Amino acid sequence: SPWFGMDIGGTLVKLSYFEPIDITAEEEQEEVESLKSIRKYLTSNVAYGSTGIRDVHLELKDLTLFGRRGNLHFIRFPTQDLPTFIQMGRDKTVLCATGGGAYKFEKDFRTIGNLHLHKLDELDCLVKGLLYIDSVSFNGQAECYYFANASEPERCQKMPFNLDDPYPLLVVNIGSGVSILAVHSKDNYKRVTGTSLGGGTFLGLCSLLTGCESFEEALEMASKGDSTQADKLVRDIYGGDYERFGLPGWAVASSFGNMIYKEKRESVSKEDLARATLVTITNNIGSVARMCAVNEKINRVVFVGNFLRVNTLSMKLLAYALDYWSKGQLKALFLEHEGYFGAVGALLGLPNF
Amino acid sequence: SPWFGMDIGGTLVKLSYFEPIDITAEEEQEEVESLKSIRKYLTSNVAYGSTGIRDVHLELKDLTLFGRRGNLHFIRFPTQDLPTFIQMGRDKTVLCATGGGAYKFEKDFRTIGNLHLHKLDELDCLVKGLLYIDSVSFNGQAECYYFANASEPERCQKMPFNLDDPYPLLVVNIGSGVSILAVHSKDNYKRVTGTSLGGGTFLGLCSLLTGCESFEEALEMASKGDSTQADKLVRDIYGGDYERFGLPGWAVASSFGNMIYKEKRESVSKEDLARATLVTITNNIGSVARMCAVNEKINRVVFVGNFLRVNTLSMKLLAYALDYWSKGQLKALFLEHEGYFGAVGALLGLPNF
Ligand SMILES: Nc1ncnc2c1ncn2[C@@H]1O[C@H](COP(=O)(O)OP(=O)(O)NP(=O)(O)O)[C@@H](O)[C@H]1O
Ligand SMILES: Nc1ncnc2c1ncn2[C@@H]1O[C@H](COP(=O)(O)OP(=O)(O)NP(=O)(O)O)[C@@H](O)[C@H]1O
Ligand SMILES: CC(C)c1ccc(NC(=O)N2C=CN(c3ccc(C#N)nn3)CC2)cc1
Ligand SMILES: CC(C)c1ccc(NC(=O)N2C=CN(c3ccc(C#N)nn3)CC2)cc1
Ligand SMILES: [Cl-]
Ligand SMILES: [Cl-]
Ligand SMILES: [Mg+2]
Ligand SMILES: [Mg+2]
Repeated sequence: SPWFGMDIGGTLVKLSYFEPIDITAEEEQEEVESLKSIRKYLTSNVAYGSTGIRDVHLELKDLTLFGRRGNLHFIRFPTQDLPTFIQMGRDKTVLCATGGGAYKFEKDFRTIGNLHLHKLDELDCLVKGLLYIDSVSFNGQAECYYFANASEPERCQKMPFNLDDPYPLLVVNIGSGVSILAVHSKDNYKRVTGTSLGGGTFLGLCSLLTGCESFEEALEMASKGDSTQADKLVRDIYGGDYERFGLPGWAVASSFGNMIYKEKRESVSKEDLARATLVTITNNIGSVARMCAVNEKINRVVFVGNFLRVNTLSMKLLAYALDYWSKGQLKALFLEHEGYFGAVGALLGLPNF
Repeated sequence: SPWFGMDIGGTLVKLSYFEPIDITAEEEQEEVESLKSIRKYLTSNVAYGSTGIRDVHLELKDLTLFGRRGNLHFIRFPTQDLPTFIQMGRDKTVLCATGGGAYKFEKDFRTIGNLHLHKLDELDCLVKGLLYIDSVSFNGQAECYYFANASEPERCQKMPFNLDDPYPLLVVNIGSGVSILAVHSKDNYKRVTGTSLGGGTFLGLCSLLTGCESFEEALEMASKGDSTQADKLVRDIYGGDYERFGLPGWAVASSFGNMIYKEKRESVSKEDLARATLVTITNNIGSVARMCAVNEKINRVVFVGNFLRVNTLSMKLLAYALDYWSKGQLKALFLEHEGYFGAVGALLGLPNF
């Protein structure tokens, strides 16, 4: 049976697949053609149907797992298209699955005869997956990185970051919504809180406000926008800084607060609204992460989940905001395999079955 | 000179006016007609021009202030119309002013000749005003109230609440944005944090999403809406509860998260979107207030500012959410003179000048 781990989220399904590369002569002859065809289909294509994507740049090559050498592949598709994936699965296997859809779609996976579904917790898998990928490294490079001198744009640059002793750690999982975890040891972690203002809020509001049809298009619009056209800033209320409580004139006082004026609503652009949505969501996540960090006494905050994939705007905004508002006490950290840790952690549960 | 205190906010100007009622015979003869006409205009009208409103139901009658008996009046109008107010002021006085507009519009107030402007801090005035109004009571009734048994709708009802020893206290000021204060004594308080997701976000987003033309109309739309048409709930992701971390199926997992689907965007109503906006803003304020309370070790959280005026939906939502998510550890408290404490606190600064 092929070695998959699957994280079925509210929005995206994430799949980790281990391709063995030490297949012996006897093994190659003694494998059933369906097993052969699966491996071939997955490794010879980078688009699967109309919505599956293999993130080739994330592949972990020559990894030793369960005593075999192979390549770890990372694949994603919309949860909306899971029926299609399951239908392909019934054409002519132990599936470790996590995320909410491991429960919601349990009965659907069992339409695949003789398939054994083992459900694993969405956040145990996250923790296990994150610690594992960082421990094996990203093909010899750091899995973890930050933005050095994030306060200064002429200096701000991605730099690797070492997590050899990775405790304690605040993990901020930005999916559809947000889960915040305090990780004290490999076996000791709790969900501190969460927020419902997450990746799905950005995409949903953006679609309502601008008609964008994709996450990527929403980000493209936002990169061309000016969020201060929609937001009311401290200087719009004070005429400058609010010096007494150290609030700079440029801080947002009211997100979308300038949209209470009909004349401003009529002159704001879709790009402006896309950017204000991104900035509003991103700043609220950073602020919540900051309050949790201070309360949990944790100064390393790592952001994961697919809201940040191909999203340097939000990453730089988080790097700069966390550092500025914490007066340099907290560090914003990021991971190359952003959205896949649950899928990896599920795959790692395989020996338990 | 008449006794005013003024809080010029990003959205609303709030004005407290003390009408003396012990005017003696000699005093009545020795008052200039302009002073007479001001007092008459203010006490014989409840609408001032097209946008000024006197909140008659909030009046404090037979109050002793600065050694005189009088009535304390509460008046509001949009900051957008302050030029009109200032123009009336130049037709044929010491003004204690707070809020951001005391700085932004300082030079405008000085176009009123021989007028002395004394700027006071937006949050010192809040604290002083709140403690004062509660101490003199609301014409003998409690200024402070909560919703008893807010978890149970057949039981949930407004009940008075005593603040005779009002420390410590978490004050959540929901204006355009949100300021959160930890009040340890009459003289010892700090701004813990704030959020830019406040009253202006509700009104701005609502106007963009539904075309509503007033705060009151936005609330009317929201009262008829179903926020779960726009929001993705825990049960939409899991198929029910997320039992492992105590998240009920009905909790919002992603605000507006169902709006990523074109078919749902096409079937959602304006009322649904108004309600989802209110619920999104209100829950985020409550969650932030909860994290600050836990971090500051304060279990009484009082919500003020005009986002909650004529807004029982948000109040009940805050009462229920704070109690549910804090497992009953925190109490949501409300004050009858919600938006006026800064204006009162400014008026109380009068002897200092
Ligand atoms: N191709 C894409 N399609 C949709 N959303 C995308 C895409 N790329 C990035 N995103 C963003 O990533 C978010 C989903 O991140 P992800 O970590 O996969 O969440 P999830 O696991 O599906 N949801 P959850 O059930 O809350 O854990 C979306 O809300 C978008 O903001
Ligand atoms: N008649 C109204 N007009 C406008 N907004 C109203 C009205 N009634 C209630 N509101 C709400 O009350 C909010 C303003 O509350 P308020 O406490 O007066 O803020 P502010 O002092 O003007 N702003 P700030 O500079 O941040 O302190 C608005 O954002 C609306 O959500
Ligand atoms: C006084 C009133 C006009 C007002 C109300 C609200 C604000 N606004 C704030 O008070 N904010 C505080 C913290 N902010 C962030 C942003 C990112 C991160 C991270 N990471 N942390 N905090 C948001 C803005 C100002 C004036
Ligand atoms: C697991 C994933 C699908 C997910 C992500 C986010 C959520 N959502 C939450 O985790 N929330 C936590 C606290 N909530 C509130 C609300 C009001 C108050 C007050 N007062 N406090 N907290 C918001 C929702 C669920 C699943
Ligand atoms: Cl199982
Ligand atoms: Cl002054
Ligand atoms: Mg997820
Ligand atoms: Mg105010």
